[PDB]
Amino acid sequence: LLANCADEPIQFPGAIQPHGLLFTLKEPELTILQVSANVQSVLGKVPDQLAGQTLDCVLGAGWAEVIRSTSANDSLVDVPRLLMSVEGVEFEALLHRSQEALVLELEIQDKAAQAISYSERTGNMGRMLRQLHAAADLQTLYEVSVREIQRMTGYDRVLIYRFEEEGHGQVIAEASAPAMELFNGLFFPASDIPEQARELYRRNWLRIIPDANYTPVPLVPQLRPDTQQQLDLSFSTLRSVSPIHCQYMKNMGVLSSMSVSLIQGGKLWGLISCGHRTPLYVSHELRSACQAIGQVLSLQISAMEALEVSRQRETKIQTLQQLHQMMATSDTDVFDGLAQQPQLLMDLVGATGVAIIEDRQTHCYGNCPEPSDIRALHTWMMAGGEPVYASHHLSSVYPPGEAYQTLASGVLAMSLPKPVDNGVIWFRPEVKQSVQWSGDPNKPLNLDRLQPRTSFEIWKVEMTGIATKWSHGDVFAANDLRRSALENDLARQVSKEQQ
Amino acid sequence: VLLANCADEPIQFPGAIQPHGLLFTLKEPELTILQVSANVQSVLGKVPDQLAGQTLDCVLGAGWAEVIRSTSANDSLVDVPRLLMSVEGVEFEALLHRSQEALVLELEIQDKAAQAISYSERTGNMGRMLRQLHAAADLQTLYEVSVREIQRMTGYDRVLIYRFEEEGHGQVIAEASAPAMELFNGLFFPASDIPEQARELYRRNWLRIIPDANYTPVPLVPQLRPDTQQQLDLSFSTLRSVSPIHCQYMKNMGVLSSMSVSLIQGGKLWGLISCGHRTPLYVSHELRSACQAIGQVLSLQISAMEALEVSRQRETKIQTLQQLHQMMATSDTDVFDGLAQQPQLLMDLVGATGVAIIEDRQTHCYGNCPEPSDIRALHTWMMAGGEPVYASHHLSSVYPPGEAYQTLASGVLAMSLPKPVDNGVIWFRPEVKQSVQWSGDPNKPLNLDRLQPRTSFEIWKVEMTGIATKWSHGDVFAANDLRRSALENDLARQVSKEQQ
Ligand SMILES: *C/C=C1/C(=C/c2[nH]c(/C=C3[NH+]=C(/C=C4\NC(=O)C(C=C)=C4C)C(C)=C\3CCC(=O)O)c(CCC(=O)O)c2C)NC(=O)[C@H]1C
Ligand SMILES: *C/C=C1/C(=C/c2[nH]c(/C=C3[NH+]=C(/C=C4\NC(=O)C(C=C)=C4C)C(C)=C\3CCC(=O)O)c(CCC(=O)O)c2C)NC(=O)[C@H]1C
Repeated sequence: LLANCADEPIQFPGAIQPHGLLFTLKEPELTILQVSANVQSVLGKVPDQLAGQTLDCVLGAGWAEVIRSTSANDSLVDVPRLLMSVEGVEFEALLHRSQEALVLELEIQDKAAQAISYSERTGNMGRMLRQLHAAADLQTLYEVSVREIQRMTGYDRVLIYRFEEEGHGQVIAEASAPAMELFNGLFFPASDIPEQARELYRRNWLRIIPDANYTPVPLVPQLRPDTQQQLDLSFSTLRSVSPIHCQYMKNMGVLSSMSVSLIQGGKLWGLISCGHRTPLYVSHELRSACQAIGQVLSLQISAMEALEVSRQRETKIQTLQQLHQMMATSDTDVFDGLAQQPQLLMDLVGATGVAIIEDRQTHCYGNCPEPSDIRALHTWMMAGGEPVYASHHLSSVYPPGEAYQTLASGVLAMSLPKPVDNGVIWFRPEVKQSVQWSGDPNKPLNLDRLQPRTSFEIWKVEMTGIATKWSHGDVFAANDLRRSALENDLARQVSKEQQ
Repeated sequence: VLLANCADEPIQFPGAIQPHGLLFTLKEPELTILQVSANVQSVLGKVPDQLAGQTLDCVLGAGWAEVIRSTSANDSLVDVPRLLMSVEGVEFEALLHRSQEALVLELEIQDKAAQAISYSERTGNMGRMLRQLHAAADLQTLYEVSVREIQRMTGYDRVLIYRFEEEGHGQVIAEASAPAMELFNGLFFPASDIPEQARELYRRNWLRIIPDANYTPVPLVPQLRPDTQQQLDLSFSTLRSVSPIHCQYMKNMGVLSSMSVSLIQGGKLWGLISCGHRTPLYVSHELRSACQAIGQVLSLQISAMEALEVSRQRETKIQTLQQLHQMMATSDTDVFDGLAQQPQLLMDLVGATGVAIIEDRQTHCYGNCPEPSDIRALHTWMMAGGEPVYASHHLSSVYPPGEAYQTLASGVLAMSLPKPVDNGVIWFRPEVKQSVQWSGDPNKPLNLDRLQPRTSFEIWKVEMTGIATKWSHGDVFAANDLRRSALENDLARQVSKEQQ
């Protein structure tokens, strides 16, 4: 029943939001296949008679000719601005193709939207990129990015919601209006954004919901007279959203949303979420500018993540070189010579326990668990086959790890690729962390049709059995130590065979 | 030595500024004038000699001096907004920085043509430009759209993407030229065009503009600051006189205006977005900053797609690497012998036409292989460096005895296991005859007379021999992965042999 949250066909809602008009048409002659029901009020045209008719009937001859010229022999990926005044109401036109048919969306521009101009709100664009490149911290990047986005959009709340591996996400940047609830640092259940929503947003990197009280406007005819199926509004900005999400936004107290998908290597790294207490529409030009800001944000995040990884590598290079020098001139087994100086090995990874296993002898330094427990863990670790392994919560993946979770809640293990059972394990003790959640972690939904949770208060969750995160430099140091041990061990076996 | 004189001039201390602006180096607290450019005798009509030890209120007015004082007070001078002033009826754009405990303020003179140009329309397609940059799937597309946008905003006839090489010389990879204008696409340029001093300066200052090449430098009076009795360091000053040799070089090219943005990748001068105009024309500082931001985005996207290409090569070589690893694991012989069991797969792993496998006084050659003695001499030379892997596209350049077999093996990709036993795998690529294009005389960078830039700018063919096809990033990745697999398998075999 929880999994029902990821079963709705969001790609085929059969309706569009009332803030615009939709026209799915045949490509060559621009004959109308289906039209949204909103044309009974806007432009005053009956949607039933608008079947198998050219765009000239409703949109006028000149605008239809312009659309025909634009869509002819074009990939529809570099279409310029298209603003039309159709019976005195202004529309911004976007073109794409769903299934061998031309889908055209007319976003209705109100007087407030017309007053807003793309020049002044994007005048500080170059200064914003200069600040982005000049920022030396990720927090500075987030702060200036959400500040600029709030400046152009004008929304009360702007969030940077980064997703985790399991699905749930965390807010890391917050820019809120006065007397407005703060979600900085709060974790949210994965049910807020289902797998279907994430999959859709991996392709469409821009979504806007001006109002949460809107009544969806159905598409007539519902079935296309081409394949007798439902129109795929996957890349359509004029797509009705699930009513559960509207109720969720109402429960949060916001009535307008605007999200830009952040993509890093084809994965939904995070979302630039936005929130307004009152309905308000954002022009498509500003939305595209925010999308470009999001792509630049992802690029700079990747750049500084690589910078941090290289900084950790540089600060661990000296320790790695010292350990390599000790290993090369020990004349004993590689891990024995490594264990000759235990404190240096400890500070190489910053762990409080060292366990070195070499063919039925295990040596423990510092805060070390029971040797039998470490042996059982080690024989479990070789089953995966990975040369190195890092785990910040051993009890989560290793059920018998709860007994010694107070002593060893973080395990960083690395072993040489030889039949002899050998390896090096670093243990980090548990740190008691009160993770902050927005609402009930154990009650994501008010089971009644699914209903979003009404309560949005901060809950403390004392998450036990989790140690300090292993940094990228930590696993880099483990891998470099493994490589040095490989080289030195090969040298020793070759020399021993020679002599 | 005399050629090295190209990298000895003190460009950071020219002692003069270009006439298209005004310079004011001042004391920080009271904004008292330390030195002022000599151009104030014509602009604003002030004697530069009497303007010593005087506040900015004397020349710049009370309100503008107060604004500058407020801006420079308790500020890092890295986020200063626009500063436009109308000083005795002529407009200036003000830039602030600090050289040595003193406030350096540059007033770029904005002409009527510059005033007519607005930052809105020329940057209206900014978001579309970034969308095109991110949507481009090829480096050539990136270069094309980048130079197209930069030419659109700047209006210059020629725009070049000049990427530097390791040795200093660079190559143009993007070209956007006006009709009836000479093309430099694909041409190589000698390293003497941009000396080491210029590269070092541009590594810090990522924006340079020279509106005119016939300008007479305007000296700074007093020449020596009455603080340390030294010369003012105009390293980060846009109003800095350039070397006359560079002006003569630009005149020889036929251009009278230049505009370059430094491209930085990991703290290194990857390349320059060079520009060229046949007539003098000034570009406002706002458009120059926008072009600088475009250059930084260009570098970021270049790095992104370079990583993408490296990962694509890794992916397309993963299957071959896995097959070779499977063959290595179940051979029961020596690692390189089992590797040599299938020579064609090893060849197509790196796309080389010669394979040489060395294992303890036996060398096995497959395909186009040199003389075994030559390969042995090369191999004993290779272990001297100590690098686990080595890639060379021109062996004769670094290995003098490699000219004998340059027709057969001009590219060497070698990888060896870290053991006392002399073992290794070498891949040989044959020489490909390439006619490198140079702009002018490669053997005569300068017309030795003071150094004089070369007058001739015609295309010269240079048949560069002894150079094989470049080893790709995927090539060295495959070599390193093969080395790692050989390391793991060899350790397993020695451990098993010791056990039994
Ligand atoms: C089990 C079903 C539920 C549900 C489904 C659902 N939700 C969306 C859309 C979104 N939900 C979002 C979540 C947040 N908005 C915020 O402001 C914050 C944090 C402060 C969170 C975690 C977001 C960002 C979206 C995207 C839309 C937007 O607001 O821009 C969908 C997708 C609907 C569609 O695209 O048509 C679905 C199916 N959400 C729940 O919470 C439960 C009740
Ligand atoms: C041995 C001395 C010489 C000399 C010195 C020199 N040159 C510069 C400045 C530049 N030279 C550049 C070269 C090019 N411009 C182009 O258009 C092309 C290709 C089509 C090339 C290779 C460039 C780009 C610069 C930077 C300035 C600019 O044009 O934007 C300096 C630096 C002077 C200063 O910064 O004050 C110096 C010392 N150049 C020679 O060719 C010889 C004669």
